[PDB]
Amino acid sequence: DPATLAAFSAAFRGELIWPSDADYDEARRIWNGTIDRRPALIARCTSTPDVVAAVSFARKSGLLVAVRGGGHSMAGHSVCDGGIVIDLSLMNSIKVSRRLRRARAQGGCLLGAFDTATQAHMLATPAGVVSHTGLGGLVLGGGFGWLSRKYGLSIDNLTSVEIVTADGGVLTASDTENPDLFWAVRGGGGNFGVVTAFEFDLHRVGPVRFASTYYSLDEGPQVIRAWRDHMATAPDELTWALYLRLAPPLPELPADMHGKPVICAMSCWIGDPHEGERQLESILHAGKPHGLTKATLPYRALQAYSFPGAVVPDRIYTKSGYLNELSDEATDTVLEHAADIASPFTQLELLYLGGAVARVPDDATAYPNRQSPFVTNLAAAWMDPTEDARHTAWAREGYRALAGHLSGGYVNFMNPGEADRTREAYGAAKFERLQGVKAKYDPTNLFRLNQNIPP
Ligand SMILES: Cc1cc2nc3c(=O)[nH]c(=O)nc-3n(C[C@H](O)[C@H](O)[C@H](O)COP(=O)(O)OP(=O)(O)OC[C@H]3O[C@@H](n4cnc5c(N)ncnc54)[C@H](O)[C@@H]3O)c2cc1C
Ligand SMILES: [Xe]
Ligand SMILES: [Xe]
Repeated sequence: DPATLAAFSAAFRGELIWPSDADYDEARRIWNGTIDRRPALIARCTSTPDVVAAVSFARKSGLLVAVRGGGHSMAGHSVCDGGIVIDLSLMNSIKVSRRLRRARAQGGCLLGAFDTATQAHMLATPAGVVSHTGLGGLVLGGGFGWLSRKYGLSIDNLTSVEIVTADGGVLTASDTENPDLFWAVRGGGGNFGVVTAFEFDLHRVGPVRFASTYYSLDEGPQVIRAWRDHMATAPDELTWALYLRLAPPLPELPADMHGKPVICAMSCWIGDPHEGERQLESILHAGKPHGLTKATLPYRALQAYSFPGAVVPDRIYTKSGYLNELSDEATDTVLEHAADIASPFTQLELLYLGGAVARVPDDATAYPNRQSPFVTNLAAAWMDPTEDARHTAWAREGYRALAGHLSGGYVNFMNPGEADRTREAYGAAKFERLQGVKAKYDPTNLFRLNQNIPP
């Protein structure tokens, strides 16, 4: 409708992307290549008022609203067929202060712009481990990475935000301003509106001692048992994750391990590197290590490596849950399952959290499952679309195969088929509180391309 559209055009100064344009096919592609959808309109916003006009417009037109930060939605939420995509990719600007250890990021930041900005002052705050992830979706659902055991979730360092709500108002939210929303936005998702600015606290982070190695799959049981019990008792400073995968063809690996299923191990000591050297060495021989790399890295460097691969995978499928305890039978399963991995980029990942995260009260934020120390992520990944059924199937026979030991799911790991699963991840009780807040700030469920919260 022209009256509605012309008003939008006048107030908006960000590039427009229409269904026809030469850049349409690229603008609508997201990282998750299995989602192939065609929106009515793509708005690459370049400022806060840009976003406001776009929020109202979609509402007055009855356009379904998709919000996209870095496009990594494993569930494919940041693109739609037949509606509007609010792309904040252009809002990528960042303010720092050495003298205030504070940063202000627009809602479309990629991690690597952010980490770059803070490490300019030898500063950092926890975020994910792969740098081109969008800051937006990551934080909205919670957000962890290397510093999380020491310093908590990204949301655990979040102070204020600027957010555009469905009714087109602009609000600041913090612990003292609309704390109901600030509570809800720390973990609920984009259900409540579009974050245009984020406020954090910053910590000083110098060179960190880091190690990755490749243990033979024969030694899988003892390493994980060692891994799980030791991490039960590991310093907050120690972070140690496991990636089970086909062995990369690296010259550091013996040819007889190339292309064979191995266990990788990535670890680091957030702290003095001298203490680190001692501590990592003590756990590196949980089994016989191969393709051993040790370095002292600026934290920026810790984020960049994730992850070495010569091909970027087009098609992905993920299945994730939490565990309170990993039994021996659980250990045998995953180990049992691994041998079946048949594509070079799919990983069954095993992360151990707790630390600063578990010392935070379960109801203190919208992030549920703090008390669950374990995360497992079954990440099918491949290229050839026709092969979809073979890999896609594997991860389920896995969550499904391993689906008891589990209690929940991380919202930022839901795949495109898990929209109904929104209730077990958050748990019941929390969700009732969330629905009250959504009903106050988004009574109409305008924002439904997320792990959706009905009003
Ligand atoms: C390869 C990979 C690695 C990852 N590693 C980690 C990790 O180490 N730690 C971790 O915690 N998570 C991790 N994640 C999860 C990550 O949070 C999700 O991929 C998430 O979808 C990425 O956010 P995004 O804004 O880039 O994606 P989007 O799809 O654009 O965002 C996902 C959801 O958030 C909404 N949203 C996004 N930005 C905004 C905004 N500014 N305002 C309002 N709503 C918004 C979207 O509409 C959608 O509802 C990883 C994901 C991938 C794919
Ligand atoms: Xe700031
Ligand atoms: Xe992944």
